[PDB]
Amino acid sequence: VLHQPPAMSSALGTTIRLTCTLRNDHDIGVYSVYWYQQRPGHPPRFLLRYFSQSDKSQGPQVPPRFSGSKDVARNRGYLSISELQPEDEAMYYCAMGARSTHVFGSGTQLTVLSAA
Repeated sequence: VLHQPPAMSSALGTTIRLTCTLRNDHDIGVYSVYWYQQRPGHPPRFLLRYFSQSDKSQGPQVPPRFSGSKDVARNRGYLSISELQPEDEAMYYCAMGARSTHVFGSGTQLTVLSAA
């Protein structure tokens, strides 16, 4: 139901956009997209919930360089991370539903490269 690419890489200081793709006889225009970061040996950490530019919630202490968006026509939810830092290297999960249920995507492993 939720596709995420297995792995993405980007260099220090850049901006990357992770995609979470509602496949696809459901409408992303009616769901909040939840995003979580997970580092090995640690629990998931809530980053942000994104429904629209006027209906979103940033997680506690998550800097604004983590931001949500959507492409509704493509059934996609996005997590953008600007000014990538070495500690952003982690697993990123999207999730949908409010529970009731919370279905997770398979997660994108993000590698932050020392050099582009």
